[PDB]
Amino acid sequence: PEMVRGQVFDVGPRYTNLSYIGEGAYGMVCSAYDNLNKVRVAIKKISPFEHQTYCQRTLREIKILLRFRHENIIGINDIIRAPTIEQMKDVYIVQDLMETDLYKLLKTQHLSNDHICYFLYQILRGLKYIHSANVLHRDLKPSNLLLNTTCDLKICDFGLARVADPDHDHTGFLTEYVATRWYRAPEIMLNSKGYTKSIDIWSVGCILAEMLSNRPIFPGKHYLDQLNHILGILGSPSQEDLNCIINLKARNYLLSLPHKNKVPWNRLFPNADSKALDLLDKMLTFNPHKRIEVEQALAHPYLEQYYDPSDEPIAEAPFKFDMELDDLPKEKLKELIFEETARFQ
Ligand SMILES: COCCN1C(=O)c2cc(-c3nc(Nc4ccnn4C)ncc3C)[nH]c2C[C@H]1C
Repeated sequence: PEMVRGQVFDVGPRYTNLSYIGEGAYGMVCSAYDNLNKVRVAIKKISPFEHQTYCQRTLREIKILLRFRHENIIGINDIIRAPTIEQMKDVYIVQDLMETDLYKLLKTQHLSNDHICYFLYQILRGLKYIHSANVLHRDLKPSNLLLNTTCDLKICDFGLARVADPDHDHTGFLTEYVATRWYRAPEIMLNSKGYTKSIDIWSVGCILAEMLSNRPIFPGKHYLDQLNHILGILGSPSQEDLNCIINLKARNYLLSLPHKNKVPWNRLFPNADSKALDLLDKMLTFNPHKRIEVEQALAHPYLEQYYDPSDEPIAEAPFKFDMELDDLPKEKLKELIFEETARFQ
């Protein structure tokens, strides 16, 4: 029963020589050797059974990754668990090991324009597939963009992923959110639950900007501070953009603010490619309806080098409706997780 950093991993014997990777609220990631395929891999221990929300996240994640099959998206090789619902205390996801993530990379390395262009392509390529399955990742960030030595990119961490529900997007002003702050679309703060594809595009824009200068573009310190950062660069939203925000609290807040001028991208990123900045402008659009879509982003002159519609696959079977796990209790969600994982026993 090998243990890592005070956490015990019941994964043997197939997996040996464990090494720590990352720690999550209700999970932990480590590396290990797989004696049945003769290479080291990534193993994620998930202990979501004490909380209901975690059980929900876990079920959605497993279900999505199981269906998904794409070069730029992390898959599941195996799942380790107790043979009975009773003895199941943890769930272990086995996945391909990647050398590093973009977050770790941006901390220490300057990226060449060639690297930025290629990374962005693979992110959009993966995202095209995700969105084609009517799925929103909802938490894209450098830390869940994994890379290897040959600069291949894989998307991971589908904990907050959900089936898109555009019709049920509307919400009040300042409604709480779970996704990482720095990468939250401005609409989250004003009128959106983040149930539309456009929010993933905002995140990719923030990542592109971060790739450009190695610093987050909108590092807010709290819910509202995030909005101010965005507005401090994007400038005051126009009359047309305000007309799409009908809830009064949000609109009256924006109208209460002093006029702020747009900060020109070329001023923020003086070394950047001008086509890259043109695309960055389209991804980072205040109005979600005017925001560039993933397939449009791929066809952008900045990515002309890798653009190929034929080699940008889409999902064979899209997800129909979001699972009704909101009302489900821990115990029953323990049962569905058990069943979804039966195939690997
Ligand atoms: C605890 O759950 C929280 C969510 N979460 C994961 O799901 C997850 C999966 C990996 C992973 N990481 C590597 N490699 C990697 C990255 C950095 N360093 N090295 C070695 N390879 C393969 C995988 C699948 N990393 C994480 C950390 C966070 C984002």
